[PDB]
Amino acid sequence: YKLICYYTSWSQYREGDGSCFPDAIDPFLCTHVIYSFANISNNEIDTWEWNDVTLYDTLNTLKNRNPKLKTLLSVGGWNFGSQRFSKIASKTQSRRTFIKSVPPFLRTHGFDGLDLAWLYPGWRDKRHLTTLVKEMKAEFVREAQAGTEQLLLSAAVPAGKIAIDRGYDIAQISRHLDFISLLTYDFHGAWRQTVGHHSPLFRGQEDASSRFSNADYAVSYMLRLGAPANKLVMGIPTFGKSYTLASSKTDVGAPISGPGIPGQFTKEKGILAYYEICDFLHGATTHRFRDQQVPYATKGNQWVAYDDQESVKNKARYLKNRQLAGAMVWALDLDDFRGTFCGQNLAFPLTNAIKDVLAGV
Ligand SMILES: *[C@@H]1O[C@H](CO)[C@@H](O)[C@H](O)[C@H]1NC(C)=O
Repeated sequence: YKLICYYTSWSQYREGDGSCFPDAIDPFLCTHVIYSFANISNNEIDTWEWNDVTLYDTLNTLKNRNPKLKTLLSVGGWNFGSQRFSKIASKTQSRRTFIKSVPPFLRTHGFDGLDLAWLYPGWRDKRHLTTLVKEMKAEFVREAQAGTEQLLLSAAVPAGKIAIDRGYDIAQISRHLDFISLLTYDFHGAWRQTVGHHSPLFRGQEDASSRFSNADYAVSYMLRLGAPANKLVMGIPTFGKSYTLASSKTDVGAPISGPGIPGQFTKEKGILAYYEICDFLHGATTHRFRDQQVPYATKGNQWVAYDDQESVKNKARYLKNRQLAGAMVWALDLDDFRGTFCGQNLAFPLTNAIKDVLAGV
């Protein structure tokens, strides 16, 4: 099994216990650690944070302890406009400039591969993503001639049917990618005007236009489009999503006024880290969606959809039953990486829960 774990470069800026540098990572936890995100400047891959060169080195020194650990660098992400990637991918010259820049930058910085995180291609971009993936792979195949183990190529793909169909030729790109991380944790958000879970495994039995808004629908869909099970990796979040309730109602369909209040450490409305959620659960009311197989909690006017040890184990069992390639975690810095917040004295409780299932059976 693969256990693909993202680390985000902006987590370093969080206050006090929220600050996470790559030497916080247990080297034997994940099989692959992906640093998010690189820029594209001068149509070449490049650093984003001022100190990225140092943080790359800190990450890549984990391989002193575990020489089998694979690292990748993710290019793109949501602070990179889709329209920027489009411009690069859609022209022969800029695409070649970009492609050629990748392997030397990866080798300089000690990475084993590239993750493409174009978030997200429009309908005019589908064919250009295909070309990008094929040509990038062929550049990696050429570069392996020089004697170092071929660089890996992955991509992060959204899990909504509409986004998939719009932007991705799954049958084609799956040929050239080493794995696809399916982002099975964005099925609900505050644009909905009601509470709801963003990472359910299955449909809620109560309401149903969108039988597509769940992990199982998306996994099935990808396999049906021709993504091989042995290249497909299912996304599992360590964060939760928060909402401000508009009324005293908390159950299916409860109305909301907006996203939840920022977390003390992550400081972004509508999201909480797992460590923040463990604190949140003191004084909260806990509920599980029985059919969706995920939990939610509420206190005051706040309502949080999240994943816990049980729900992530349940997802790991699912993907193993489907003979997928493994799990992807978004993100290490959003798990209880200190291990001091969730009553367990155990660093990375969610990631470790997953790992233990995958290793078993
Ligand atoms: C990313 O690259 C673009 C294009 O050169 C540049 O305008 C921008 O400043 C870069 N962002 C960062 C954070 O380096």
